[PDB]
Amino acid sequence: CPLMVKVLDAVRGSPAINVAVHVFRKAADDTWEPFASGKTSESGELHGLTTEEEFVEGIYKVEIDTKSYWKALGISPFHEHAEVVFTANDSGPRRYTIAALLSPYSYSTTAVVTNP
Amino acid sequence: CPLMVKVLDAVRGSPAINVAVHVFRKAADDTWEPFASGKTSESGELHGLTTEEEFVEGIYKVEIDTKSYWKALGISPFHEHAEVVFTANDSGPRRYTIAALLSPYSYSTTAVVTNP
Amino acid sequence: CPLMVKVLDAVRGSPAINVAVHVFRKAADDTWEPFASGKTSESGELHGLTTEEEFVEGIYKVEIDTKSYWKALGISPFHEHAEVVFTANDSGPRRYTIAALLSPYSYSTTAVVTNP
Amino acid sequence: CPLMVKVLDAVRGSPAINVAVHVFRKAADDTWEPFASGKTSESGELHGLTTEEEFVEGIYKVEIDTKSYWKALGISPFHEHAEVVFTANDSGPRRYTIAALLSPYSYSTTAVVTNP
Ligand SMILES: C[C@@H](CON=C1c2ccccc2-c2ccccc21)C(=O)O
Ligand SMILES: C[C@@H](CON=C1c2ccccc2-c2ccccc21)C(=O)O
Repeated sequence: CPLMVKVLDAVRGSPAINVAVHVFRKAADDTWEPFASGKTSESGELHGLTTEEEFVEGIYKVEIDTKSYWKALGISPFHEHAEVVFTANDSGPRRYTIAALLSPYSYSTTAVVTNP
Repeated sequence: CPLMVKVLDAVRGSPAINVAVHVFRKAADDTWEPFASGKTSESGELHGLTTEEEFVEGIYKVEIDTKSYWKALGISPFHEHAEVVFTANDSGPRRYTIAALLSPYSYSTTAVVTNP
Repeated sequence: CPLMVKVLDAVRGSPAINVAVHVFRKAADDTWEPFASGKTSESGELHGLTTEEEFVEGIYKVEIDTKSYWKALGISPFHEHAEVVFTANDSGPRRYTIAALLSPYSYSTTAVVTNP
Repeated sequence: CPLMVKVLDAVRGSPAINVAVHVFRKAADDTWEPFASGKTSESGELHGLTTEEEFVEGIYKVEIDTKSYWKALGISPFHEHAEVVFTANDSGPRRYTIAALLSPYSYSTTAVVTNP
């Protein structure tokens, strides 16, 4: 599993559950092509987005649908999404964990990158 | 006046100076239209992006060009840029300050929405 | 002038107003001696804590009383307070701005060290 | 395991390994008594600090020795430590994960609290 997304709620001190996540990959014509998507689990994590084989070098965007998450909790947040844009595997395969920490008017995102 | 961007460097404990910032507005066909841009000052701030007249309700994206900032410092970064996407709302406070705190493998962004 | 504290609320996207802040200096017997204190202003800032003359090299602690802030808002918090401990250094820039970004179950703190 | 500490390096996008961690518990006379200590593993995590039985209600302080971590990497950071102070188990036993994200002039800390 070369790509994992983990989402935390800084208001409740909990995983952010059932958060929609969309991954895109930049095409040769510089447009964003759909790559993978899913929803975070009870642990706030989304596994199984891609495989080593599919996850080639490129520029990827992970869009985390934070607005819908907050609205379902009765909160009107500032951001539409949290977006994480990065070049992947440009020095060979790596394992990426994209973590996002959410508040209604602020988010943090951190990448933990390991060499298999 | 209605939109300010402030950028800080968490590695050096300093304003992030000479960071390119691009603002876009979402068009009717869901594309991103260039709206305003500039570079952060010696205080890490970018003022004068827009006017009350022009900054109407709609969806905006602020891209902060973090990769070029870290590359200039000789520090290997993760993200292509930091991306802040939000809906401007006339019902709320009149000033939007988008603050970004930068590290090579992590960034946070906070919206401070106030009435001058 | 040499020490400022700025506090922001990540839930409301606002300055954190009326937050108690206590500054201590480490004594020779390793105890914490009260040094200065105040409450954040309507801009979330606390100025005038100390003077260049008094702010000599040594170890300082800034405690930000976050629990009482969240309790006033009716929001259940995790931390008793946010605590920032550092050594003041004459070799470096002359102004220390301690910034704290607050959520109920998370806080960050950043030092911006500059020359006015 | 009711208490876990996890530490990440925001400069390298990696676990923070071999970081010293000291836990204290406030005594009846309002002094900080040593409670547990250890060092983070290769995964940046510290497990086994305490047991359900020992980890009674109280006010706890987790001190993470971040300065020594950065200095060993050749960096002179701002903070002496990252300190996390919280009341634990005051509504019955909980499981606490204390996470800290480190940069030379900034740190974040987040608590994830679960009901067993
Ligand atoms: C000018 C803005 C504040 O900008 N937001 C900041 C801000 C936001 C997130 C993390 C740190 C900071 C910070 C540090 C020093 C000075 C300002 C800020 C306001 O007061 O509304
Ligand atoms: C990528 C990380 C996964 O955990 N990352 C966390 C993580 C990352 C950024 C901010 C907070 C957290 C956090 C809080 C509680 C438990 C875990 C985390 C790893 O295992 O190395």
